[PDB]
Amino acid sequence: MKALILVGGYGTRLRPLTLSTPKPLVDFCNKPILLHQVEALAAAGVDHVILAVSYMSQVLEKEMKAQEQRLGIRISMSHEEEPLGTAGPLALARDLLSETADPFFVLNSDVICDFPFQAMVQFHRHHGQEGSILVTKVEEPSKYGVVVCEADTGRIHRFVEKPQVFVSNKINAGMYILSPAVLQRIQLQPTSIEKEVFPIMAKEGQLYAMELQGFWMDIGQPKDFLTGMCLFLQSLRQKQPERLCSGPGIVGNVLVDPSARIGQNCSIGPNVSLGPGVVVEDGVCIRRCTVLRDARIRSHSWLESCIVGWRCRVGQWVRMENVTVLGEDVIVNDELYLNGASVLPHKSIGESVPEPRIIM
Amino acid sequence: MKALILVGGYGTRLRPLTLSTPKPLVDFCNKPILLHQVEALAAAGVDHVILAVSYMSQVLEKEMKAQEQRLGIRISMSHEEEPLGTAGPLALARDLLSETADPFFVLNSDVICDFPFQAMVQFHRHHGQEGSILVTKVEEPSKYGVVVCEADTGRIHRFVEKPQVFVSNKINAGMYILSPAVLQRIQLQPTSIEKEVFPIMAKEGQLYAMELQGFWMDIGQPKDFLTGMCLFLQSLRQKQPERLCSGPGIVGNVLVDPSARIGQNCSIGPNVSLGPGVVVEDGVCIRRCTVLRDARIRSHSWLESCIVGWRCRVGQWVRMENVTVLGEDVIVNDELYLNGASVLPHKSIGESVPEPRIIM
Ligand SMILES: Nc1nc2c(ncn2[C@@H]2O[C@H](COP(=O)(O)OP(=O)(O)OP(=O)(O)O)[C@@H](O)[C@H]2O)c(=O)[nH]1
Ligand SMILES: Nc1nc2c(ncn2[C@@H]2O[C@H](COP(=O)(O)OP(=O)(O)OP(=O)(O)O)[C@@H](O)[C@H]2O)c(=O)[nH]1
Repeated sequence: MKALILVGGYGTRLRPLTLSTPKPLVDFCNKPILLHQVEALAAAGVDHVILAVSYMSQVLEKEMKAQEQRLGIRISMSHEEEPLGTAGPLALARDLLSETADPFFVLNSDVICDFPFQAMVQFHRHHGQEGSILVTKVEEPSKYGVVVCEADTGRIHRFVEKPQVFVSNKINAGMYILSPAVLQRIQLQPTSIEKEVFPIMAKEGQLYAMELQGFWMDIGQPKDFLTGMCLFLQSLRQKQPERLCSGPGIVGNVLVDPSARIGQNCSIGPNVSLGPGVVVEDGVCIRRCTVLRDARIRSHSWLESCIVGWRCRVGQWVRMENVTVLGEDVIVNDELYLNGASVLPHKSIGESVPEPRIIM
Repeated sequence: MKALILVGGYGTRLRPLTLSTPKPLVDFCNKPILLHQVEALAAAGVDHVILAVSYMSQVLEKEMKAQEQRLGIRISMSHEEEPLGTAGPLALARDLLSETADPFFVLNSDVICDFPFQAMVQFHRHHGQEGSILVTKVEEPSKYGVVVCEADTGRIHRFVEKPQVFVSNKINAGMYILSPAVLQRIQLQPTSIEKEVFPIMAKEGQLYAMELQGFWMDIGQPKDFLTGMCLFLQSLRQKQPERLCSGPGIVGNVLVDPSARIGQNCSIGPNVSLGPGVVVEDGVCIRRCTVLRDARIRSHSWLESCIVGWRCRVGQWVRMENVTVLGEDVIVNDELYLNGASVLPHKSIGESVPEPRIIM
């Protein structure tokens, strides 16, 4: 089959990371998140995948040209000269997806999940109407689309309202299957796929809901990046324990790259993704973190629940907490305390930041 | 001579330490505040000194009758059953200071100086008046009893405890030479030596001032305690340089007891004094701190401008800054941040203290 991934949206949440590297190329547990999605639907059964790019096209082109030989399936690219919103990917590549009269996958690159291509296409061949949505049960995650649905019929009869969610407590999961009739029902005007035109399809009775099995997160925000990282690590523990690194100086679930080395007397705590070539000196407690590629953490430093970017150097006796995110190649001077700091790339922090504050 | 040290009682400023060990007995740079006074009195040529106790005379008097035979001067004691303040024990010891027609030292128990007893008494007999006090220059004279000192002789023109209008700049250094005729003047009823005795003294022209050389501080507060140990280690750098332990990984002036040990890869930063019997683990950075007797600081901690009392166990990856005083036998758990924490005796801390608070 075929698959469309919307991969050019500027990533304005998750900003100190996406100011350098695009949003799906951001390393998510020693892999870009787009590589997770295209590997899942490489092994699933769509043999030709389109991804539509409007933002930093050249390095996405770099790793996509290096990647479609590496998968075996085709990586076609819907390039544009102007951002066409959430739905314009369907309209610019309308000439390529309409050639077959079969439905297709519309994927979103911020989602991390366990993907049901299987149950997606069997459920979509069951329900007989046009549109099919994944939907996940939530408590606070409402920012998404509220869906009012019944039982197994799953025919959506009422739709999206963002706040004060008294009717549903389950929301959208950013992964749909759509037939070609909607694919040429909508303009090439810049518009959203889930605000303007999905409401028409919920009014029309085309829209169905499939409840996802568990482990859903979207990593649009860095807090949600870290929670999705912990969720991905405990769902990686059950399936294959063979990949999680073990040790006396480690705790729980950790994902260290083979390039990355850990110094002795370290207590690498639970839920830590250490990227390629990262260097941890002697006596570093790191919990709930994700250190990305080639970043150095010096000795006697404490790190909890914080994202270290690409090639950042963190000094000695540094304490980082409250989801502090460092951008690309940031230097933290010695004996400082960062609580809440979002540091834009190529900065050299000289004083301790004890409260959440963007440092640019 | 005779020497009268009014030793305070209840030690409310500098409270977490004095809740276990009285203020004359808390070790300031590895020996107690009274011990600096009485070794300088034994070097001064004072024949026997008397200290005017009112609170916790068990441990205090047992220490004085220990070192009475070590200094070689009779460390006599004025017990009180209720506190008489600052001019009451002048009148309780009326007979025990009225026996000789010789002047006597009246010393605050909390001032730490580079005392000039010879200068003070042999400045005193040059004018022979009823009282000759020590004065020092300071930047905020509204906290301390100011004087008006004239040119080349030093008659106290006026004396007010809190000026509030800015009369002048010199202040009470907390050391006096009093003549026995001022003894019988005031009564046993408790009052202040500064409000009434000295302000009627200055009306006559019997109070005098001797300008100090420098390095005056009264250690009432823990902030004044740490500023005073900074200045005392400076005086040791000027005068007796071998007393300070400097080595390879030592930064600045450090005064270590011989019984105290320090691990490798640690940085014992400037103006630090380690008391007796402490044990310092590997990977710490201790700057501007005092660590009192037998306390433990575990690995990879960062301590700055803090007081760690007797038998405390500061855990691993622990940050402490901003005049955080620990009382006797306080256990800090692993990876906690204490900014400003005054911690009551026999407490176990299990949460971070992000703002200056009292923990009880
Ligand atoms: N090619 C392209 N992709 C887009 C465009 N707008 C949104 N997308 C993609 O749509 C997917 C989901 O959109 P969003 O969740 O709103 O993410 P976003 O566009 O990065 O915006 P923010 O979350 O506000 O930072 C993301 O993978 C985006 O890359 C666009 O104009 N062109
Ligand atoms: N013997 C004795 N000396 C006292 C007593 N009260 C005050 N003093 C002395 O009076 C002088 C001024 O007192 P402070 O500077 O306030 O020190 P403190 O008595 O410890 O009291 P705080 O620091 O305010 O809690 C100091 O030298 C004390 O030593 C007392 O009740 N008995």
